[PDB]
Amino acid sequence: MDERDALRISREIAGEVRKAIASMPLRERVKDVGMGKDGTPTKAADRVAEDAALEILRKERVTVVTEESGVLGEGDVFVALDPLDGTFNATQGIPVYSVSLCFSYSDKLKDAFFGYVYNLATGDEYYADSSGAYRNGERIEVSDAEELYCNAIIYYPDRKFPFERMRIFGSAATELCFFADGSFDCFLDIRPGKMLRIYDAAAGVFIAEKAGGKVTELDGESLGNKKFDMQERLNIVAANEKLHPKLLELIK
Amino acid sequence: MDERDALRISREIAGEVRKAIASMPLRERVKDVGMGKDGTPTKAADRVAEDAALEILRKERVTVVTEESGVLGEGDVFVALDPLDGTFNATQGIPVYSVSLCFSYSDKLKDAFFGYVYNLATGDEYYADSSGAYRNGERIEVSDAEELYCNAIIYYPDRKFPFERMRIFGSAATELCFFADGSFDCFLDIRPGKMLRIYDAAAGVFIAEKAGGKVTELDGESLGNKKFDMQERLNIVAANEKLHPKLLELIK
Ligand SMILES: N[C@@H](CCC(=O)O)C(=O)O
Ligand SMILES: N[C@@H](CCC(=O)O)C(=O)O
Ligand SMILES: N[C@@H](CCC(=O)O)C(=O)O
Ligand SMILES: N[C@@H](CCC(=O)O)C(=O)O
Ligand SMILES: [Mg+2]
Ligand SMILES: [Mg+2]
Ligand SMILES: [Mg+2]
Ligand SMILES: [Mg+2]
Repeated sequence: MDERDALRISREIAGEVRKAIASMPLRERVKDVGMGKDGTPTKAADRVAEDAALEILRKERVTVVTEESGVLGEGDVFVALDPLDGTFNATQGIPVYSVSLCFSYSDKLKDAFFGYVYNLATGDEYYADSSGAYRNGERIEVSDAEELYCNAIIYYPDRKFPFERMRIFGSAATELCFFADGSFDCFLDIRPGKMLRIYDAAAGVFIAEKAGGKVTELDGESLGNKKFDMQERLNIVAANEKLHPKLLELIK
Repeated sequence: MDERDALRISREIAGEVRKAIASMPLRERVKDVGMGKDGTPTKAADRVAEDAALEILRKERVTVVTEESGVLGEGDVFVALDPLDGTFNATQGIPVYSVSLCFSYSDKLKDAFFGYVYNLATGDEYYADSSGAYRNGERIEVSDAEELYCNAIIYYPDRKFPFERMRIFGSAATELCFFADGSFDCFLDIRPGKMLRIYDAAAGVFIAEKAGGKVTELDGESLGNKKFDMQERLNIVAANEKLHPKLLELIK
């Protein structure tokens, strides 16, 4: 498989998932229909998303690692799938929720060759391949903010901070893209519990780096060795090269 | 003027403001074109919104209190107008920004008879009148959550909190409506600076109360005497009547 296949596949998936969710009323979306392999409830909105995405992905030779159904398939190409990221928003009809896909040539993030995040409520399309990073067909890049007085997405603020704005939109995959396109100056998930799973962050990290951002773990460590498995967990500190080390200091 | 006139007027305004913003590219939206009477800069997105709104409102016998141009007109009916609430989101193409209108028979919020918040990115319509509170024509009401382990919109978290979720979307008028329709269990603006202006909150507070929520200042004082002027500022604690006192305690 190559980055063209992955774009094609991701778009087909985006199409079907969007259709499926859009036809499900909010009262159905919000129903708890099962337990996911990740250890959190699967809502009806999650199940329909994942079913639609897997219908397409299983026709391919990949190992899929996805939130509700866990690990599936046997291909040498690994795909990290969040069939619905921002499920709470989707259940409330709040326009920030996405399907997220990251394709890698091994079970480690350093081998990612394609990343794709699609806002299911608005139609906004983010992806990145070897040619750069895109939002709705147009090249994007991270902001050049250097001061701590910047616009931050942060999970979660638990002390006074120097930021100009703090926002928390409820979909990490999309919010990483809000960072990737310059909307926000940084994305921080510093929750001590280390809550992000590989399928939450992977596409967002790949897109953000291709947009020029520096994206690391809590302590500046590379994310390259994060595994595409259900056990993997992440903290993220992401910002342009100038701002990144300042934030690392700040959150010490 | 009555509540039906206000619905009509608000819808006409929503239509034109939506048109005006939609046709304006993000690179133009974000331009700083002037200073607002509020004391914050006026973005070109703000200006085109306010102009479209005032074109319609001036044709009415009202006193308008609006962010960019301040206090206008002479009528006995006061209208608090945020022509564009969530301007930052609108400049980045993040789908949470709104026009907000609150109509009152005096210059105090206790005399409000109509409130209206319209998401310019999605077309979502919130309003409340004597018949109740609505979202896209459907009656809404606040959530029945009783525990501090709830879903919270809070500006800004600065300590450890017991919430299940914390979100900050960047449009106070809309976020009060997220509270009003039950999507979130509470809305909290407890920023010590007391930042919210009357046009940010008025419509949201009226809609939230009509939806059954309890909405007060920091200390539980009624918001009834808040003035429709440029000097007015607000903190807000809003939740159902069961949860509300617990939150008052939590931040005490
Ligand atoms: N909304 C599109 C997503 C991909 C695209 O065509 O840009 C679809 O129907 O698949
Ligand atoms: N129309 C978009 C999403 C829905 C919308 O337009 O709001 C799409 O085809 O994906
Ligand atoms: N007020 C909405 C339309 C609602 C309606 O008239 O049914 C708009 O013009 O943006
Ligand atoms: N502002 C457009 C958004 C388009 C859409 O989300 O369908 C509306 O009237 O709804
Ligand atoms: Mg789950
Ligand atoms: Mg999910
Ligand atoms: Mg201003
Ligand atoms: Mg404004």
